[PDB]
Amino acid sequence: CGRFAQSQTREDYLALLAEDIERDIPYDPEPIGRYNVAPGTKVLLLSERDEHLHLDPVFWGYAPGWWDKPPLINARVETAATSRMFKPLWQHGRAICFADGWFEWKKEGDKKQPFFIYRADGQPIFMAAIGSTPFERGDEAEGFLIVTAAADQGLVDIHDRRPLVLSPEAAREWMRQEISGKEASEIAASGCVPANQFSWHPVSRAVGNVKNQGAELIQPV
DNA sequence: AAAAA
Repeated sequence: CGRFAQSQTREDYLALLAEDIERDIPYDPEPIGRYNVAPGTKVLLLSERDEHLHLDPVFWGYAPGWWDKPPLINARVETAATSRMFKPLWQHGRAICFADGWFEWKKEGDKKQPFFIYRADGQPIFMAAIGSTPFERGDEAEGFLIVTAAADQGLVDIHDRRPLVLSPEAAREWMRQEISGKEASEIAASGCVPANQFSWHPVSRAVGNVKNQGAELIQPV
């Protein structure tokens, strides 16, 4: 899940999670309009602080000063709560990245075919994220990562990993500051949306190039 | 201290 789509209005996503009284997010009717969201860009990221939901543009990627590699973009759910690197983000930096769906490339010989993956019921997805707070500082090295899970049932046909997607109710509980890291692991386990709830279809190979941003990139070929 | 083109 190193690319996804985040194209609808803020309200299209937020309406499933919280009413205005729970937000500290200015109203904006403009569609976010991103059909091809890539690592290293800032991405609108949802989190909870001061008992309200906030939406900040956060660097997709995580590379601390002692990190000598390209920034990581994913954290494995099997070990993130335990990892020396990720445990602090699991404790303090939980967030939600909402999206329309995500892209994965199925390797077929030496060729790669992209797929777009989305909820069969038409709802947006709420991907579990962890990252470096305070999110609102706009850091360009220590941002957020998307938590991954082992691909299950049908998704294994495309790729061996998938984003950890939470139900709207679990997404809300995941973001709460007053729940512990062990509570968050319970929420991740019980709130995970199973693979049977997703559909997918091949898309244009044009999505490979981050310059391309058209609505057609999520349409079937 | 780990996991897209």
